[PDB]
Amino acid sequence: RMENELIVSKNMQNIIIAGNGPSLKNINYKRLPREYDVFRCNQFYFEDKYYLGKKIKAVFFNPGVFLQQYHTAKQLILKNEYEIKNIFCSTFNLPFIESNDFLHQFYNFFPDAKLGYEVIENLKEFYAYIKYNEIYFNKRITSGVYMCAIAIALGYKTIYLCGIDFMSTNIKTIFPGINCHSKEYDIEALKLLKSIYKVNIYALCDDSILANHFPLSININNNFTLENKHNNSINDILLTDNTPGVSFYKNQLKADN
Amino acid sequence: RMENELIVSKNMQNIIIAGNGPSLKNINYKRLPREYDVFRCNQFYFEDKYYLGKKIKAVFFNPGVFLQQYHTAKQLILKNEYEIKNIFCSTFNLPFIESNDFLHQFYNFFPDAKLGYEVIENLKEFYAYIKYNEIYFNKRITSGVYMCAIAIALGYKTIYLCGIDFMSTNIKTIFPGINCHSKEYDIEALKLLKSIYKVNIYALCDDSILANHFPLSININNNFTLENKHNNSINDILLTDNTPGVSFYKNQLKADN
Amino acid sequence: RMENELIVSKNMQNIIIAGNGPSLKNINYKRLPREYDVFRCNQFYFEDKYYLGKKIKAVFFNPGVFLQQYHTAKQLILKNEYEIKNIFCSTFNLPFIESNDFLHQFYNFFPDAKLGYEVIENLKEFYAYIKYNEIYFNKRITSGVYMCAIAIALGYKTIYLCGIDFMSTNIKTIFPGINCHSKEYDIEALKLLKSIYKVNIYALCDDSILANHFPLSININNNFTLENKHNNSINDILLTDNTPGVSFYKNQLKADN
Amino acid sequence: RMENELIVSKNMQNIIIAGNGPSLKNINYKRLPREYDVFRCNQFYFEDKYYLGKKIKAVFFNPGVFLQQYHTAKQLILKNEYEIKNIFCSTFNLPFIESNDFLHQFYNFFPDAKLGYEVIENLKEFYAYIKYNEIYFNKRITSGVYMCAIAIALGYKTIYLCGIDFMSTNIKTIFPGINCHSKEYDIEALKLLKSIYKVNIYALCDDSILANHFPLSININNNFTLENKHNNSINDILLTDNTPGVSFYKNQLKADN
Repeated sequence: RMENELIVSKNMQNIIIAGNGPSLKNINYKRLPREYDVFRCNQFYFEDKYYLGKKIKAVFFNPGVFLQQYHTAKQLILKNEYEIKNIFCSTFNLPFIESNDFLHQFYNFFPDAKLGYEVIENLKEFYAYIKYNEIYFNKRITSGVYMCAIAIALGYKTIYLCGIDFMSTNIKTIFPGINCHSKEYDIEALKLLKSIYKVNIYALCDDSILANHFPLSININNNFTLENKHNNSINDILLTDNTPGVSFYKNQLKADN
Repeated sequence: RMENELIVSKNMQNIIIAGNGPSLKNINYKRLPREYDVFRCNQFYFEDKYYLGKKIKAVFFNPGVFLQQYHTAKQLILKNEYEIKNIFCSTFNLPFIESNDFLHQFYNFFPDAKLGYEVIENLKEFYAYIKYNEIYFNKRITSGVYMCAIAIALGYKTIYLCGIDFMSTNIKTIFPGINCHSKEYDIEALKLLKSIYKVNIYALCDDSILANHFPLSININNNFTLENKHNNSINDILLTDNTPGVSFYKNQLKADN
Repeated sequence: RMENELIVSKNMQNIIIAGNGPSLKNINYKRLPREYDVFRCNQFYFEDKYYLGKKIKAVFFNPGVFLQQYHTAKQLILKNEYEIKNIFCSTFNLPFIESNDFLHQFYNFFPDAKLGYEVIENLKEFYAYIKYNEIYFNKRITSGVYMCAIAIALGYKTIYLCGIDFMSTNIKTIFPGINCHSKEYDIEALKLLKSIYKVNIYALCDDSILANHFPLSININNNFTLENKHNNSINDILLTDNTPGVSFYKNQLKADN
Repeated sequence: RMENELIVSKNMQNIIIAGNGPSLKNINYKRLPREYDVFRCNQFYFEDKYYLGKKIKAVFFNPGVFLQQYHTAKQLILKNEYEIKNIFCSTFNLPFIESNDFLHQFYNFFPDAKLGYEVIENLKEFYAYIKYNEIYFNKRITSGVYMCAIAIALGYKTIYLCGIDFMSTNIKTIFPGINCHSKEYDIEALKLLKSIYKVNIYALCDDSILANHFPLSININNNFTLENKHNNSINDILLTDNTPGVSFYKNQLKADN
C-alpha cells in the first residue's frame, strides 16, 4: 500500500514542507519548482482547499495523538481524499517526551508507520544540538523544522517552506481540559541545518514573517490548479472506538504522563 | 526431529488448509491436487478419521492453550498418530492479545516451535491491514485465514480450503468457567490475500458456505484412502502435570489476563 | 589469560568427562587415549590427588553457587593448582531455573566466563528434548551429561566417562539450612546424544554401574603419573567477602528464589 | 562537530594522559614527544593555565556528575576555552556502579558521547582482571589508569603520564552533604597493561611519586608555551537548570542510589 522506505533519487531532490499557519493559503504558486514531493503535518486535512494538492509524500504526527491521527490518515486514504506514501511519528527518543512503552510498542501497533528519530539521528551534529538545547534549555523545534531535518536526512537538497508562521472540537473531547518553542530557535535551527548539510531553503509566501529570514523562491511563472475540498471532507481529527486494543493503548498512555 | 525452517520448493507450491468445521468430513477427495502439503490447526486430532492423512507439514495453536497443545502434539508424534514437521503459535504481536512475558519467554519454553507473527509480518500490506482492523474495529481473522496468510508468506501459490464453516471436557477442566470473528471479515481478508499476493484459493467441500465464495477445485478424479483413527487415539487436549516448570508457566499466564 | 572460544581441531576430538563420584579414584588409566582434553565440574578440586592431571580444558559450575565457584577457580589458577582454559555456567535458559537478572547480568559480572545454554542450544533436537522433559516431566540431566552435550556441540567425537556414579562445610555456611535427576534419564539422554550426533561414548572405570551401560574403553596399556595434591590445596569452595559488589549480587539472588 | 569514532593512525601513537594532581603544574615539558594527543579527565578545566594546551583529544567524566560535566564541556567548547574531540563517560558496566537506567538511557541523553566500557571491554584479559578485583576485593582503578586502558584499547602504544599523584563549591551545591582506590592497585594495573598489551609508559614529572615506578621520559629538549587561562574562564563544574529534561534525569538518578 504505502512505501517501505522513502528513497530520494538524485534526479528529484525538491521538497515542499508546509505547516498549518495562515500563510498556507497565501502560497505564491509561481515560485514552486516544476518537480517536488510534499510533506504535511498534524491537522493538515483541516484545510478547506488542496493548497498543495492531494499527493503527500509523507505526513508527520505527534506521539500524543498518534493513535487518532494514524486512524485519521488511513481514512483519508480510504476515502480518496489524499494519497499518503509515508506516515511518520515526530519523535526525539527522549524518555521525558516519549514513554518507553510508547516507543517500544510503536511498531507493534503501527507496523507500516515510521519513528522519525531513527531518521534524524543520522544528522549526528544536528541531533546532538537539538537534544542539548531540549534537555538543558527547554528549547524544542516545531514540526516544520522537524520535517526539514527529516527531509535533509533523507536526501532532499532544496527546501521550500510555507504555512510556517509565528476544528479542535474533537481534540477537546479527546483531551478534556485546557513555552519550549520560539521563532528564534526555529530560525537558528533552520540556519544550522543549512550550513551543516549544505542545502537550500526558500520561502514561498510573500507576506510571511518567514520571508524576512529566508529568500523567497524565484517567480518562474509556475501555475497551480487550486482544488476545493469536497463537502463531506474529513476536517477534524477522528475519534476512536473503545475496542479492547484502543482501551489498552489509552489506558497505558494515560498511566505514562 | 522436526524442521528448522519450513521451505517451499517452486516445484510443489500446493497447500491444503483445513479448519475443524463439519465440512472436514465432506471433502471431495477427487478435487485434491496430486501433490500437496497439509496445515492443521487447534483440536484437529479430535477427528475420528484421518480425513487428510497422517502427515502434517505444520500445525497451528493459539497462545492461550499453547502449553497443553505443544505437549499434545509431542505425544501425537511419539505415539505415531501423526507426523508433524512444524508447530506454530498463531500470533499477531499485539500486547493486548499476547503478553510480553509470553512472547519474550516463548522460545525459552518451546525451542523448536515457531511464532507465527514473525512469518506473517512479511506480508507488509496484509499485516498492516489486519492490525488496523483488530485495533480500531475489533475484527480478527480466524485460524484458517491465519494459516492461509502463513502459507502465502512461506511461498505456497495455490490454496485448497476445507473445514472452514460459519471433546472440550479437558478444556473445561483447563478453564473452570464459561465477537471479533465474522464470516464477512474472513472472506474479505481471504480475497485481499488473493489480490495482493497473486495466489489461487479453491474450496474442496461441495456443500459448504465457503464454496459460494471460492471456486470448488476441479474434479480431476483424484482418489483417497480414508483411514480410521485407532481405538485409543488421543481425542482431547492433554492435561499437564503441576511440575515446577508448568506451575511457573501457568502462574505467570494467570497473572497476565 | 583463558580462551575466548573453545575450538576443537579435527586432529584431536577426544574428551575426558569426569563427575565427582567414587569411580573417579578407580579410573583404569590404561584405557585412556593418548591424546585428550579434560572437562571437570562442580567441586572437582575437593579431589585429594590429580586423578586427571592439572590441565583442565573447561570447568562447569551451577548458577546457584557460580559466584563462589568463579572465585574459587580464579584462585585455583593463581595458586598454580590447576590450569583452566574455560569456565562454563551449566544453564538451560529456563526462567524457573535461572532468574532473568542472573542471565542478563551474567557477563557483566563474569566477562570471561561462558553460559552453557548458548552452546547446547545448537543441538536443536537434543535441546528440545531436555526442555520438554524438564518442563512437563520434571526430569533434568546431571552435570556429567550436561558436559557430554557441551563436548558434542563443540566438536568432540569420542567421549570417555569417569566419576559418574548413581567438604560441604563452606557450603553449609553459604546455605544455612538443609528428585529431577535419575540414573535412567541420564543413560537415556546419553544414548540419545550418541544416536543423534554420531559420537562414541566409553566408560573408564571397570567396577562402575556406568560400565554396565557403556563399553569400557580398550586397554591400550596407557600409563599415568598420579600426582598427589599439595598440603594446603584448596579443598573446599571459597567464601566471598561482603564487598559492595558481592552484597549487591547476593541480595539480588536471594530475592529471586 | 566532534569525532564519531576516535581512530589512532600507526603514524602517531603517542598519548599524553593527565590527572589533576599537583604534578600537573610540574610537568617537564622537555620530556614530551614532538607528536601526541591529550586525554584529560574530571575537573581538568579548574586548571589556571593551559598546562597541556587547548586541544584535547578526549575528556573523561564519571557517571555521577556526567549530566553537569557534559554540559560544562559543551560550554568549554562554545566559549572557545578548549577544543574537545571526544567525550567519554568512565564506566565498567557493573550494576552496583552504574544503574541500568543510566546505561540504557545514556545515548538517548548524550548522543555524541561515548560509554568507556564498550572500549575497554575489548582488553579481555585486563577487563576480567579489574572486574574480579572490583567485585570480590573492592579495588577500583582511578581515572588516570582508566584512561590508559582506553588509550591502549584504542591503539596508542606509548603513554606519558602527569598529574597522577597519591572549586568543589558548585559540587557542594550539587551534592548537599559530605577506599577502593590505592597507589598500589593503580601501579599494579598499570604494570599489567604494560606487560599484556606491550606498550610503553613514561612519567613526565621529575618530582612525582609516579616517577619512582615508571621511567621519566627522555629530555629531548622539547619546548612548550605555557598559556595562562583567561579571567572569566570556567573554573568550576557548571550547574544545570531545572528544565523538564534535567528534573526527569535527576529524579531518576536519585532513585537509583
